[PDB]
Amino acid sequence: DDSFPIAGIYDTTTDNKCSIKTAVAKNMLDPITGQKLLEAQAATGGIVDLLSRERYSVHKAMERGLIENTSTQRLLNAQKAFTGIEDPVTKKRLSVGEAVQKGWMPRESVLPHLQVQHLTGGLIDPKRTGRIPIQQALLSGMISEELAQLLQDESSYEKDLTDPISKERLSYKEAMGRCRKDPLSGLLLLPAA
Repeated sequence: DDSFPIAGIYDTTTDNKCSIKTAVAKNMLDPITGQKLLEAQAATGGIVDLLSRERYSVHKAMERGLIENTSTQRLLNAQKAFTGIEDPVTKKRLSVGEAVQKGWMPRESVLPHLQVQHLTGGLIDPKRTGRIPIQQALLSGMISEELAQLLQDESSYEKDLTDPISKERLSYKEAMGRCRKDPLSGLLLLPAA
């Protein structure tokens, strides 16, 4: 819905929603999984505020207490997948898929973010609404053949998240599947105790 990422956590013990930040702090969600969920938010348009559905840049999120100080640095990297970057030579704005091809960023750093973009409707073209399908991205040279193939093969995505309920290792796609929608906000919440 609305091409949003996983937004927050569903506290199964109290039947209440809570933020990723609160869940990590209360030991309801493992810290690494929490950080990756926040990266996915940065990479798709901003950190989600559960109370309003608004989304915020990393800096604005920290100032509003939506994230911890210790997350800010790594979240800025993920945020580039949304904003794109400026080419140091040509000064043009590049998507991160183009940055990889131009040698400015390593493929390994960028793939997870393109994966989350794909799973929420398609690749992001910086400064534009409307997601780009993988095949269109490939034909335009926005991504390489290898990145396209990796993005297409959803069943093979890395299982680097831990389901707080089952303790199973899940991919981002599987994690999305475990989510409920919040009755108030409509946003995706991952259950945790």
